[PDB]
Amino acid sequence: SGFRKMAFPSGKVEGCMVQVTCGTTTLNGLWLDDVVYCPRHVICTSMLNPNYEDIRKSNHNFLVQAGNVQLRVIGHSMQNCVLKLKVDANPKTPKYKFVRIQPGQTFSVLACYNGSPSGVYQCAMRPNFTIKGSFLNGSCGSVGFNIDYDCVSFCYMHHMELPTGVHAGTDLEGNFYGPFVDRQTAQAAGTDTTITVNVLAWLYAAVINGDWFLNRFTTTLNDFNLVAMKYYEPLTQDHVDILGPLSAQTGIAVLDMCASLKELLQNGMNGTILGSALLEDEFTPFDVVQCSGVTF
Amino acid sequence: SGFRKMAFPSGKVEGCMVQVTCGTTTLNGLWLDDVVYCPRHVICTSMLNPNYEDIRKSNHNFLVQAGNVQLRVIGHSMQNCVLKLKVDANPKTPKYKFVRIQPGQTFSVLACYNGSPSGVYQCAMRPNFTIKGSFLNGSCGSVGFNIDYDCVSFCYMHHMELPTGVHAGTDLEGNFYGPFVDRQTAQAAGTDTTITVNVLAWLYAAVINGDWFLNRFTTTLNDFNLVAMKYYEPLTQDHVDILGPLSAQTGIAVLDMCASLKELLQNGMNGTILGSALLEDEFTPFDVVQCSGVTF
Ligand SMILES: O=C1CN(CCOc2cc(Cl)cc(-c3cc(-c4c[nH]c(=O)[nH]c4=O)cn(-c4cccnc4)c3=O)c2)CCN1
Ligand SMILES: O=C1CN(CCOc2cc(Cl)cc(-c3cc(-c4c[nH]c(=O)[nH]c4=O)cn(-c4cccnc4)c3=O)c2)CCN1
Repeated sequence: SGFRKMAFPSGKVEGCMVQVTCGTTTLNGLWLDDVVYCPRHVICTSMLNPNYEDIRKSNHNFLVQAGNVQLRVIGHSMQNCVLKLKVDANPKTPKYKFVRIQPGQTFSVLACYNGSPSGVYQCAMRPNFTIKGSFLNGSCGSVGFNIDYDCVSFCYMHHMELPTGVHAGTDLEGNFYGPFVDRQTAQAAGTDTTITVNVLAWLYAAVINGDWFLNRFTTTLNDFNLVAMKYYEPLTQDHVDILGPLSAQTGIAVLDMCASLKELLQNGMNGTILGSALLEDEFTPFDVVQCSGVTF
Repeated sequence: SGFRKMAFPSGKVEGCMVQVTCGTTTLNGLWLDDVVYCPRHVICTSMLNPNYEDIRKSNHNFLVQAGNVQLRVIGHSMQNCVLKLKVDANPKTPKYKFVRIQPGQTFSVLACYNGSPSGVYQCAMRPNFTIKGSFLNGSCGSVGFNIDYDCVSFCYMHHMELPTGVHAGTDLEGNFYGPFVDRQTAQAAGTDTTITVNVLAWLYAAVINGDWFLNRFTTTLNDFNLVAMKYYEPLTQDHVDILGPLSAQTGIAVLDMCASLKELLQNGMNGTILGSALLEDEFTPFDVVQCSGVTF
């Protein structure tokens, strides 16, 4: 019983975190096999308008740090906005792949400073391709991940905080989420929306755990999106399908839960669900399927 | 920027989790040096009223499981409600101690099934000595911990879920938090209260991160506890003292923040703080001092 914002165990990722120094700038890097991944803005100084291709550095200009042992850069390259440092092969490398996630998907974040992990928490790729993270200076290079069976699927590396306090970064192959670029120019987070399918999944979690917000109506998929728009991401057929298992375990049809969400949006909560006074949207259907016990 | 429910990295604890089987019952155990700690109710069958001292088992009756390698019990004893299994010495043992925490203190929980970690989350020892955890069957033996410098301070082992859905367990030396006992008899969680000093710490976090709820009044410590009682744990001088650093970093005196909390309790929120629509009370002052960057 209960329901918590739950991160994957961070152990297989702690063994990969390292320090990357270049000049005066130090940030975090990720050590997988003999390659070290980190944000390319680690070669930067001033930054107002860097031409990153601008070839002026040597291998021996990058100091890598794996605890106390110092690593030796033997080759370097740049892939998109990520720097890849070949070094003379981490024994603690797990099974891992790099994946680029869709907005609305969740992951765990291992926040790190000077290559030393500090904490772990959950968050979602918002529909506007920012993440509401928790990051201070020197956190760049912290990564976000999911763990499936025994495989670490890396999906985020932190690069940047925006003026509204949310965060932007890239997949592990260096492609930013959103329209953001790694330079010190004005860039704002776009208008955000609420992740409907995830709110719905969370209502099913509330039901699985034994809880008032239900009602007797239904709605059409179209009529539901009409109301949602007024407050929320349109809900697709594929969303309905994805909510399938949760609907069968609970015997509440997807479109009945939508009618419930409709009412909750129209009348407010009048006073909490799973310990929350607002509609949470950072649990996926997969995340909810914690109520069942999946380990790794 | 940002503020999240943040767990310690769970890596130093994942290396300690094992399986403990006795008869038909399997649960989780903790492997430190050559000793394996687990809930003593693992020797039980029926349970309506066990006399645990009742000596009838052999060493070879306990099957320990460290991944795939099977461990051999060479000695056993019982300390309070925890069983200690001597086995033929975990290479992955960290620096660790056992501490028994005061109510209102927070810790991370590594939820585990069949000795395999499943997830990590934060929670607090409630004033009624329960924890609002997230636990399914087979979670018994999962532990809760804090990490200071490089030392894992274990403070909780899970034993039991109560009918209201909250959870009860022991320190790692087997002493239950609260008046609970490990047998299948009627036992209810007592009336709970809100952890005032932690609400206050969270308001300071809101201020550190740049946020409306402040006002110009003050209050006496006595006058504050008067109002709190009507809604909250009395706030002591020692609490005020503990809030010292946060008050100096922000330039808002403790008793000014209390006046703010007074107003917030009297008038509600009128519509969120740090992404929450209710007054959060599972961050300590220490936890808030994430806004500063402490790693381990
Ligand atoms: O309008 C706007 C205005 N912004 C201007 C600021 O531009 C950038 C661009 C880029 Cl590529 C990176 C950063 C950035 C660098 C560093 C950093 C620098 N040096 C070190 O040695 N260690 C470090 O960690 C840290 N953090 C940061 C701070 C707090 C939380 N999380 C990330 C950055 O955000 C900042 C752009 C967005 N849109
Ligand atoms: O009024 C009341 C009524 N209660 C009656 C129930 O009593 C107990 C007593 C004791 Cl000592 C332990 C449990 C208990 C055992 C097991 C368990 C059993 N066998 C296995 O093989 N694996 C397992 O995990 C699991 N969980 C449990 C379930 C869900 C979440 N987290 C913990 C228990 O809670 C239950 C007492 C409280 N107050």
